[PDB]
Amino acid sequence: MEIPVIEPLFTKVTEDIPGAEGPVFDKNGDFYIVAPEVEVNGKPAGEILRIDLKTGKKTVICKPEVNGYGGIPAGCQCDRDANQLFVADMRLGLLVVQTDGTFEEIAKKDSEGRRMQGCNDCAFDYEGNLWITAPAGEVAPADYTRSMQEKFGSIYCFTTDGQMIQVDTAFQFPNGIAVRHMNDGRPYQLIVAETPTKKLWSYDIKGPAKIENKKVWGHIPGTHEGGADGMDFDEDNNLLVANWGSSHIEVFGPDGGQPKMRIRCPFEKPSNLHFKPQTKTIFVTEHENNAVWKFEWQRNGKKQYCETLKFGIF
Ligand SMILES: [Ca+2]
Ligand SMILES: [Ca+2]
Repeated sequence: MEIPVIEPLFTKVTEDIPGAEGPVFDKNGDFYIVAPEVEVNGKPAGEILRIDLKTGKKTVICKPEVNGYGGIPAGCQCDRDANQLFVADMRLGLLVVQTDGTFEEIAKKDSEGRRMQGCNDCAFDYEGNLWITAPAGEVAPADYTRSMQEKFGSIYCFTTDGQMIQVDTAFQFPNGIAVRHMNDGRPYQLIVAETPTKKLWSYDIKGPAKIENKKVWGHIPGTHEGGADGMDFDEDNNLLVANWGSSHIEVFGPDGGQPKMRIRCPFEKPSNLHFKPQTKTIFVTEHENNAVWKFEWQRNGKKQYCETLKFGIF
């Protein structure tokens, strides 16, 4: 159109990853994907994989389980001060995963003593606070439920001082999440996808675990089943959003509203995305083929927290 559509070349990266999700680079430039929807005997047995970008070969580094309850690991962020992954898990809540495949479960309960909810995606701000979507109901051992039909999905902030703070509730499947920063580095806006309602929500970030000014920020095209899944900013603060079921990734300008551009994908179900540091390359997971691809965007990605320096000067 208007809405203008681009059709970049998609190159295959790897295949056969059930529910392929949470693409992420670590501080060494290794690449990881999660496979939330792997099952064994009809029960969750989701996986965290390292992908060799040269070969497409997959290695399962972690198949998390707590007390026999398998995980549904669905979204990732790399830490800054240690080379470890924070992983949102729909059964287990928030995990911290090492490169050696060992892991720890961070919260059974929130800061107010409520049972933790299962999580789907997360985003670090540059202050090191981790903003997390929680579209599942209570974590294992509670029977699994998810908010695709009913409004019981929540949002958390896991803070630098170790608090797991519930910051909003009553979403119908909160999904992707991203933080906008001022040019100086200050976090100031949180964006949250609400998948089936075809909305992106915004908040003003007033401080760690302090959000206000909830607003319907963006509108996701289409009336397909699905909607916005994963998201990330480019270096100009355009927000790229996988629109699962639509065959497109939407591109929002800084001010939201309607997409300014769409990216046609050669598949119906883009799920999540991530830039390779220092490049224009976006890795995309998708659920039509349960596979991972890459394509070239117009500019580099916005730096993730793990690309910033604790002891930087400028
Ligand atoms: Ca997701
Ligand atoms: Ca991402």
